[PDB]
Amino acid sequence: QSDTHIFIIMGASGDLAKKKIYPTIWWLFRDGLLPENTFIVGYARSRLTVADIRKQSEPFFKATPEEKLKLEDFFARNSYVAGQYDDAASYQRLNSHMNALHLGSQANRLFYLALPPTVYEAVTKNIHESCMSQIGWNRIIVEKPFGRDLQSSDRLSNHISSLFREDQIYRIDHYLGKEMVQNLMVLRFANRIFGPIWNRDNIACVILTFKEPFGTEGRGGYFDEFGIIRDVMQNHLLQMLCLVAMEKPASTNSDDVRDEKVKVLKCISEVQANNVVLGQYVGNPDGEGEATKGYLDDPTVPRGSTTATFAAVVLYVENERWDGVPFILRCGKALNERKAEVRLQFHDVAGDIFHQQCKRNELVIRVQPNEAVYTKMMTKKPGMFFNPEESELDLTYLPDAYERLILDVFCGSQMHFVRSDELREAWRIFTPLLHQIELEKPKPIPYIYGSRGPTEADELMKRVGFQYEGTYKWVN
Amino acid sequence: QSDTHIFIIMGASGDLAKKKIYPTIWWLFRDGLLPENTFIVGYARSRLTVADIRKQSEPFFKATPEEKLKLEDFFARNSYVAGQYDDAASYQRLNSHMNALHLGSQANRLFYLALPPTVYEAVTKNIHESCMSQIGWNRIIVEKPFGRDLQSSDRLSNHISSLFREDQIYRIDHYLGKEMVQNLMVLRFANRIFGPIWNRDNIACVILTFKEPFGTEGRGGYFDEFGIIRDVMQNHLLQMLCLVAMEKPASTNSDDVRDEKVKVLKCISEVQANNVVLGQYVGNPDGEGEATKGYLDDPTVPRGSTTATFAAVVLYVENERWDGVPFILRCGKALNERKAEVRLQFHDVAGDIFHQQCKRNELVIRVQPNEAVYTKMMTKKPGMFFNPEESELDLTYLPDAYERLILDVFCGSQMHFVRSDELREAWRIFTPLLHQIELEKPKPIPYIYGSRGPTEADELMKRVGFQYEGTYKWVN
Amino acid sequence: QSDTHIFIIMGASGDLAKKKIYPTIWWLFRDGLLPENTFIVGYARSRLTVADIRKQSEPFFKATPEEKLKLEDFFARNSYVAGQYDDAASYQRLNSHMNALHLGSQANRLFYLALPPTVYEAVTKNIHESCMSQIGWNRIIVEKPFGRDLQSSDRLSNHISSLFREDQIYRIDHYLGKEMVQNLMVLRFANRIFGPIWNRDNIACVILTFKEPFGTEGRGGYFDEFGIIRDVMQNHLLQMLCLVAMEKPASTNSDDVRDEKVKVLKCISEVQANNVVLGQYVGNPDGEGEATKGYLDDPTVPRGSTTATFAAVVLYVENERWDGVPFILRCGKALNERKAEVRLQFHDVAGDIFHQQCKRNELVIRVQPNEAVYTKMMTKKPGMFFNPEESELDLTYLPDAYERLILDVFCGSQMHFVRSDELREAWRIFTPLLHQIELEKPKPIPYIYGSRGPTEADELMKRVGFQYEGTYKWVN
Amino acid sequence: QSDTHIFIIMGASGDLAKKKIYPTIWWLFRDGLLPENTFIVGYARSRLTVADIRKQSEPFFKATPEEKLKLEDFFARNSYVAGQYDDAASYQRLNSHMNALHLGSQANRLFYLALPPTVYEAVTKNIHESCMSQIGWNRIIVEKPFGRDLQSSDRLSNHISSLFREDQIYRIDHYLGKEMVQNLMVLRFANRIFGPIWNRDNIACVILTFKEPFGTEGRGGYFDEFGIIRDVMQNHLLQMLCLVAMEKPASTNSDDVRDEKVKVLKCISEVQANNVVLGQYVGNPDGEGEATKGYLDDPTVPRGSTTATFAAVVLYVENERWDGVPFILRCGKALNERKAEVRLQFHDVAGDIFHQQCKRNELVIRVQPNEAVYTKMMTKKPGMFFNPEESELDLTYLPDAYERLILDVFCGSQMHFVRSDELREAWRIFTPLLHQIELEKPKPIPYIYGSRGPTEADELMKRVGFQYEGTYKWVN
Ligand SMILES: NC(=O)c1ccc[n+]([C@@H]2O[C@H](COP(=O)([O-])OP(=O)(O)OC[C@H]3O[C@@H](n4cnc5c(N)ncnc54)[C@H](OP(=O)(O)O)[C@@H]3O)[C@@H](O)[C@H]2O)c1
Ligand SMILES: NC(=O)c1ccc[n+]([C@@H]2O[C@H](COP(=O)([O-])OP(=O)(O)OC[C@H]3O[C@@H](n4cnc5c(N)ncnc54)[C@H](OP(=O)(O)O)[C@@H]3O)[C@@H](O)[C@H]2O)c1
Ligand SMILES: NC(=O)c1ccc[n+]([C@@H]2O[C@H](COP(=O)([O-])OP(=O)(O)OC[C@H]3O[C@@H](n4cnc5c(N)ncnc54)[C@H](OP(=O)(O)O)[C@@H]3O)[C@@H](O)[C@H]2O)c1
Repeated sequence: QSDTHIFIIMGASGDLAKKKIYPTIWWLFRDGLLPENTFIVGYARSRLTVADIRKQSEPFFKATPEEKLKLEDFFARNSYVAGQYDDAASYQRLNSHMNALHLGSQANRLFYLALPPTVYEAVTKNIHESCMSQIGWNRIIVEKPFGRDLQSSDRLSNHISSLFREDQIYRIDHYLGKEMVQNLMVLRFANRIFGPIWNRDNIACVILTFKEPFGTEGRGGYFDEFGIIRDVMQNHLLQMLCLVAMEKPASTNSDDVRDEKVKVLKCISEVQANNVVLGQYVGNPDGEGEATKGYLDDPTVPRGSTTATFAAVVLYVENERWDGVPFILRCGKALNERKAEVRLQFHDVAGDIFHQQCKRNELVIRVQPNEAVYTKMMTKKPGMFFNPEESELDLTYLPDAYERLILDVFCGSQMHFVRSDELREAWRIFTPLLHQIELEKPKPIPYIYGSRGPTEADELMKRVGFQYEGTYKWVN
Repeated sequence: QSDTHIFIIMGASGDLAKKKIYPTIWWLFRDGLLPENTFIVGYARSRLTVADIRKQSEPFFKATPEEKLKLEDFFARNSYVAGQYDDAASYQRLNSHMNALHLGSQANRLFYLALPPTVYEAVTKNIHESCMSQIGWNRIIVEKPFGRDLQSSDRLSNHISSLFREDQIYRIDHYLGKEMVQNLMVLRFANRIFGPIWNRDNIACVILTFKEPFGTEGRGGYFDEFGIIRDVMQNHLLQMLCLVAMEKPASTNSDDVRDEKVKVLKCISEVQANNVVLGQYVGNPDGEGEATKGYLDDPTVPRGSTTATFAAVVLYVENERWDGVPFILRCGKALNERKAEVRLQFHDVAGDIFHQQCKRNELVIRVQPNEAVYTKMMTKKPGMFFNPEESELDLTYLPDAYERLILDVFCGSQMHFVRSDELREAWRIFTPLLHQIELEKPKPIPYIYGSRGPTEADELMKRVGFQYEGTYKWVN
Repeated sequence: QSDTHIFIIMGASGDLAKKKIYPTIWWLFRDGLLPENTFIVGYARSRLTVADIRKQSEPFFKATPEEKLKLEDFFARNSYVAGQYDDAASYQRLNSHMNALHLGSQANRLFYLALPPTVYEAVTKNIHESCMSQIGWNRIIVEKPFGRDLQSSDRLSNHISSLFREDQIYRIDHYLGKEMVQNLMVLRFANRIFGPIWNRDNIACVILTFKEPFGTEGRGGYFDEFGIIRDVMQNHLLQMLCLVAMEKPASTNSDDVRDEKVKVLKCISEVQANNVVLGQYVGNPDGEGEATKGYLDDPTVPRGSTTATFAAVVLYVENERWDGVPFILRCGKALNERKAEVRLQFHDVAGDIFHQQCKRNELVIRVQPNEAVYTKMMTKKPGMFFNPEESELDLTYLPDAYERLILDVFCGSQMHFVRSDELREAWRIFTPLLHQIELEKPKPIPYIYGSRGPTEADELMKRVGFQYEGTYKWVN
Repeated sequence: QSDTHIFIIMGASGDLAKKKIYPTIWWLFRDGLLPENTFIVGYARSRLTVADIRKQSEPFFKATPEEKLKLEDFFARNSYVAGQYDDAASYQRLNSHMNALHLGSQANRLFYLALPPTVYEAVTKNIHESCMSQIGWNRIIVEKPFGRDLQSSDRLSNHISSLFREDQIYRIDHYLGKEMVQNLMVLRFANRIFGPIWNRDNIACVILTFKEPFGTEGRGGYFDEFGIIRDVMQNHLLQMLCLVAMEKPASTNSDDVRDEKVKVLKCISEVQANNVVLGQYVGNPDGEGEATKGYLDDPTVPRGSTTATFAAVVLYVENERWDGVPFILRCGKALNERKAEVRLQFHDVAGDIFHQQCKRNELVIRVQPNEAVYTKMMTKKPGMFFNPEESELDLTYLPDAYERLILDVFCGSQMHFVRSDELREAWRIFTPLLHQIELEKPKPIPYIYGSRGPTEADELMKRVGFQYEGTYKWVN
């Protein structure tokens, strides 16, 4: 026997709904991954119909002629309820319509909050007042931003926690669903070869990279209020750091894994400005098309903006495993490439017998693009003398990340979602730096659209212990 | 200023000379790797000329039309001296002819002894008596067999050492010149990633393999007096064990490396018969051609022979690094493939959190064929659940071994040559077992030409701690 | 400015109150360790006065003539309220009397529950209804037993947690306040010398001992319903195991330490009967006085009792640090001595060069009696030959445990108190074994009053890997 | 059956003979430690008799009335032969007298060379010409100095090795016979607790100390030609370093142990002057008696002498175990105390949770005086808060060193004697510094008789990584 589920999309008229949520639920229904009795209920202020949602989402549905019957079966279970986000009568009508569905009283209710955070308090409070199922479970999906600093995020989290349990709150982060990011735990904890070296005695530095080759591309005003740190560092690179640095969990249960992640975060001190390099991209006169416009060339960006589109920060995990190992978090927009990557550079071999010709070993876990795991190491040069040369061992070798995250919410797996204590630790790490940046308005270092970013970032990486050589040559 | 060298080939009328030594010296001269003033002097009882040696060796010379001028310049420096191996007048004529060469008194003398060991004592004694240079160095190349047990090898080694210093004796082993075998030291000692796990705390077992797909192929009588242990185990697999197990040398000087090798050998106890599996191949009735003949089907093999063409022995290195780790030496003829390989199987990960789905990590160093280094490890299965699957990191990417060994003798590098103490340790490890085999004449386990050998070998490997799974699937 | 405190002793007419709680609070007041404004309020059904409590407790007060003025100042702040444990009017009178005290509305209320657990639900529920301070904090001290199995303890813990937060509940364990037990964390985590060896690669087995030289001594009927496992193993030895085995906490905050303890407990599987040895002491005919009576010789013990007065169980911590290391928990009554002790026996040295003369190293942390830390190790025998002999490095060198525990409740430090999740993990480890014991009624192995207990316990320790030698000689 | 032995003392008229060698052989004969058939033969230019040797040595014999019969039995086996050290007739008479003894042709001959090194070449050459036994073994005991630099020591060693095998040469060092020095190997290699931490990952620095509280005390002229480095550092502290730093030998055979020692020495680079602090003691005006005279106050010391009576040098063992760990060698005369000591200071604990209150662990092996092994570590302060305090684990608990060294020469054990390669490595480490000192004549830093020496030595120790605290309080 299988229970019925109601997927309540609140804010279904928004861009996020039609472009990502409705197509994702459609793909999950197409492959039979959803529970059989799944009803999708929209909820927004705009007066639309299921026909309107179909019309605005089918270009993103990737709907091919073959499964048109399944398409019209999908919107058969779809429905819409118009109402306001702070009007109790609208929530009463929403609850009645959910109860008007087949087996709507014992159904599991999954609320996806595709709304700006400005209405999150009211939406969550009203959902807890009137739209909570008395038999099935009730889980809410919350989207970023989760506040802008420690205080505002703490306010929002305390409000949501005052109504919902931690097992009901799913703060969705699309990177925690990516294949390499989830493979990190198997790589670290299923293998003997990576166990004894994964510590400060063998690792010189850890580099976590998130590069984008495109700038703000028109919507620079929305980016201006947050900046690169809040946008990327505070969530993506910090989750990456937690996965890289965490102790082995007692089990693969979500609670144990998130316990280990928050335990790592609690061992990190607040970031100091001397360990931070900020940059803001400028236009490329030799660039072609969109690369010629700088961050300030966007009309929506306020004039004189000091918002950083690039950041390189050094964190330290002050515990037994990691003491003294710099964790370099590097992210930026309008850079030379797209790349999300974990790099461990190992210490020199103690007692070198090859006359300083050896290079530091490196383990690279490239999350994207073209997922790869390779370790740069030394091998004998084919020849006559005893000279090592750099080589590498390369790892050789379905629903996407968002689909699997939604499936996880369906199955109640919370390992790939940000816990409240994890969020608060993340905000406390970066809040003094964010306040200093907002207060002093330091001028970011300009860098040209399509470059690697400020050179001061490379200087900072070199200063904290990373050594780039440039002698490693690789051919596919 | 460069010194002149005399390459004295004694036994130049033999098969080894014409088929390997003369072509190798030819190839070294062709590429200008030899010293400019190098004279090759043959010496044997048969009355031949340089024309005869050219005629019998040119099919093996791989002489192409282009370098015929260099060919005739090569035999210009060639010469021959007929004489007996125990006649002092013949050695006087050899010395006079060497002195009759240009700068023949201050030349470096390199004596390759391409003779059966039965005359080694007389040849070395006479060389030391009359043909030793008073200005340049004198180095002798000695070929296997180096005795048949501890006592005979000790006799021969004591006689040679009574006349020559260790820096003058080059016991040539063609496997110590192979690329992967020499890459073992760089792989172990130039890389941080292989350092902390290369010990008993992480390695469950070490497997050293030497397989040949062909049998004795006609000359079974010569093999009958030695057997597979003396043929392969006592030198090839034992050198492989020394390279795998040795501590890091103080430097890359030959003396330090061979010191580490003999230090490893001294920590090995004598082999017991319960850790030995012996086999002798039989014919394959479904085989095609030469595979249908068994070891005893060779007319040159004495009837009722119990000579083993296969052996699997377990050794233990009783020291701090390796205590309790079984070293499985596996070699055999007429097997299913050609392969020389080093396999390290690592222990299970302690505190498994993946519900016993993990497989033991393995590091494989395949010396031949198709040199490869790969490590079998666990990675997340592309899917939805948290299941690891077996994968592997693969290493991705000139004069041959004999040429480089001869070049090493020219440059005086002795690290790829068996030292006397190393030879004596090797013989003391295996001599009780060899005496037991010769005394009791145990019947070897038959196995069909072209198979993997006796099943008792797999039982022994499983008993000492190796676990084969068969679930690892690999595709190129 | 310092807040006022009310120490509410409920069940003040009981033996525990007059013999331990009132004297402990008296000694804390004598040395000025309590807050200056501290009022002690008794509460029980028996109609007594402060004079009666003084009369029944002064023999235990250790009151010397010098501080009689402080004695009569102490009972000046003392008061008593008679009432029933489930009568709301009595709790109203208690609350009014607390409010009738000076600054009784903003005072911090500390409820020591010196009552049998049968009334704990009613007492806690009524305290939460009516006697909870609205300004100061409210903390309750709960005494053992904390249930009798997983189910009943879970019932009681869920009821208490339904009214009080974890930061308000103090489950008091007098052993967590002992000096060596608290020194375990400093010894493990403040010292480099004990860090790298505190793992499965170096430790062969861990022995946790709790021996008493006296039997049930008259009150055998009370012991009969619980047994040695519930009495000692489930709390004392398990807390000792958690301290020995835990990972390093993120900090010395109580929450981090108890998180590490519960993380250790979660990695322990349920005990199997084959890893359990049970004993029940019999009388000693050669004993003198009380040693001649067996466990069943007590008239209060039901006839045919199979209650175990001795237990030796082996636990395993299935995690990365401890996998395969047996944890031997050994406790018993009427044994040959009093002793609480932690013993780590280390593995043999790998690659022994002293011809098997070496003994396993041992680290001993004796909690009581005569607190000591010593490590048994090998030293050269004073003589001529190269023979090691066993020696040892000995560690060389205030309010008692209950006083410091009560002070901890005053300061709000919860590190030495059992958390709810820790309690439920402890109960789930032992509950199947306890149910099997109460169901099958296995006959315990008799052992004579004053001996070391059953020999089967020594057999079990030897079987799981501990090796006793008896060659270690020590003189003071 | 036991062989006869001849103890030939050459230079028997010297102070060393009568004061140390004759009494030591007397004590060995008194306790029956020598072989039963042992004959002591003196040899010197001065014309003395056995009565004269008895008269000049009995005050040092410690001869008590009880064993006067054994005394006169001892000189019954004593004899003397007068002769010159370069006259062949004298050695012929010595050989004839040895043959004139009972079983003097098959006796084992033990030559103690109690002569200044100026005659060593002649004495050894003549002994090898005429006084070598043809049946028994022949071993020579050689005393320091073993040259003054690399070249002179190499000359002397090449001369002695040209006549004697390494198994015949016993370069006696009285410190290698001391109890703690020999206990170093058992402490390091018989114990698990000292194994995994004995490396660069755990040890911050190694301090080797040799302090004397007395100056040159009259014979300053003899000290002037050598200095403190040659006197103490080049042998005592370097042997101590080898024992501390060496890898585990394959066995306790002398050859394996000395192989490990020379392997350590080969990994040490030549000392640089910036890692050297030199001092020369001056008189103490507040001193009493001999402490008031400085090094230059000795009339036998040449005026303007720059000879160092104190030295503190830092060495580095560039290998896998020790890379980057400073080895501080500290020795000096006229200091505040007598002390020979090995101190290992360990690194800070990684991830400190005790708010920087922890001190570095230390392992101290005091060779003399009052042999002790103790480890300074952190323990909980008896009190209320979580503060560690420094404490220590103390180790708690026959022929002397020279007697056991002579016995070792009798039994042929060479582990406590300097091998030739070890001597040459020791000289090559210090020779550039010694030549620089002799060439530039740097002025040593004055320090007062009875102090700890120059403060620059403490500055150097602090600079290379040792941290002295002064907060460690110890009471017996
Ligand atoms: N390619 C190979 O066959 C090969 C491979 C690996 C190792 N080896 C080793 O290298 C050595 C060279 O042997 P080989 O292959 O050259 O065999 P071989 O051809 O029989 O010996 C070479 C020459 O030695 C002389 N000779 C043969 N038997 C003799 C005897 N009883 N007394 C004195 N002289 C004798 C002969 O020259 P004269 O008649 O002119 O005197 C013969 O031409 C062997 O010990 C073998 O174990 C050989
Ligand atoms: N020293 C110790 O004995 C000791 C040691 C360790 C742990 N503990 C634990 O601490 C708790 C305190 O027990 P205790 O030693 O004080 O025993 P107790 O003296 O029998 O109990 C204390 C008081 O509780 C009241 N009481 C007793 N039985 C009751 C019942 N059935 N219903 C309601 N009230 C009852 C009585 O006061 P009124 O008659 O005035 O109501 C009695 O004076 C126990 O649960 C025990 O397990 C005690
Ligand atoms: N106790 C110590 O003094 C002591 C301590 C440690 C090491 N050592 C070392 O042990 C060796 C023994 O020296 P020692 O203390 O015995 O000094 P020593 O008494 O001067 O020398 C011993 C004997 O050697 C002979 N001799 C002295 N100078 C000579 C010369 N220039 N040429 C030939 N023969 C000479 C003398 O005997 P004849 O006059 O009869 O020939 C003298 O009695 C020394 O090299 C010293 O470095 C000595």
